[PDB]
Amino acid sequence: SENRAQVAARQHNRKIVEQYMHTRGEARLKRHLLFTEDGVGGLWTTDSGQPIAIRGREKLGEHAVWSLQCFPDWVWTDIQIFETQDPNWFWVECRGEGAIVFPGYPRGQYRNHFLHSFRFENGLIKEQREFMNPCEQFRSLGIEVPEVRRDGLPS
Amino acid sequence: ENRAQVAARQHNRKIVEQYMHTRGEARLKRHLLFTEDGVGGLWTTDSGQPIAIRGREKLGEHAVWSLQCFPDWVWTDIQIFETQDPNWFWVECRGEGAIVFPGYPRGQYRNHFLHSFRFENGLIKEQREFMNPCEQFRSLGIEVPEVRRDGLPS
Ligand SMILES: O=C(c1ccccc1O)c1c(-c2ccc(O)cc2)sc2cc(O)ccc12
Ligand SMILES: O=C(c1ccccc1O)c1c(-c2ccc(O)cc2)sc2cc(O)ccc12
Repeated sequence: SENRAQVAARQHNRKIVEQYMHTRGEARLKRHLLFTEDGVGGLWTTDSGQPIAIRGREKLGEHAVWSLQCFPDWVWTDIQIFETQDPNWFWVECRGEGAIVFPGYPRGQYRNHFLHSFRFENGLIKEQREFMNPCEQFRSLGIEVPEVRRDGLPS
Repeated sequence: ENRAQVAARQHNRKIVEQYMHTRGEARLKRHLLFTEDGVGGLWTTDSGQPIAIRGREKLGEHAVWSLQCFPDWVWTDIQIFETQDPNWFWVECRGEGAIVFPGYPRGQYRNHFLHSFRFENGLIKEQREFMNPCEQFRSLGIEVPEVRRDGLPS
């Protein structure tokens, strides 16, 4: 029963995506338990143009400790979960917001729009990726954002 | 209800595929894939606000500009995602081409993109594209700031 197996996987995986997106506060310290042992998470949109990937359930648990310090009240909001034709692949559109307490920068407030990709293997997350506009993180840190000159562009 | 949803999803998928494969002079007619009041544009920009192109007529005018400033643009590595909403699709892809912006040196622009497509009565009501603007800055020779990482776990 291929269809029955796919339906069951999609239903379970959706529950894991929901749980991930609703994980807040001290529960963030256990969010890595939603991943496979070799699971990868992280931020795919950065100033360098390369992802910052956090590799392995153990490193993901270590990152959570840092995350609670530097984003102490972070929440995802406006959460819209998208199932796909692949029962093991979901997308989420949402916003996120919270204080940002990055080392060596003034404390700030960070808001952004996010897309998340979740790929599953055997009931847990194998790959999580988040995509945002880094310009908004720059603004939250007081970093000057470059501006494309629009004089010559239609408007 | 289910027959209607299946029919919508199958037709809408063909439109997404056509959009993503549209290149060259055919870009001048891509706006015909939209409703009269359809919206398209770039949701990730330096200002933090979208640059939305409102209405099928304005979309057709934007295509003319697009063919001048992105004269050979191609979408590659296209992955189309249907969803539980037969009228909502997402696409993960890359894009590449020359960038010829007014008052900047000619460059080569490459980026990773996500696209959202929402449909109404067989045509695109809302198209949005999401990318990392730092790569467009680099293509234009604009300096990209660097978040200092010394204090961050490595
Ligand atoms: O915000 C993050 C981040 C990274 C990965 C996962 C979640 C995040 O929020 C970040 C960096 C970072 C690197 C190492 C580390 O241990 C903690 C954070 S560097 C950097 C540069 C940018 O332009 C924009 C964001 C960032
Ligand atoms: O590239 C675009 C663009 C905008 C909308 C749809 C497709 C696009 O590719 C663009 C701008 C633009 C504005 C008016 C116009 O008529 C033509 C282009 S300004 C700007 C500033 C940024 O930081 C990054 C990108 C851009």
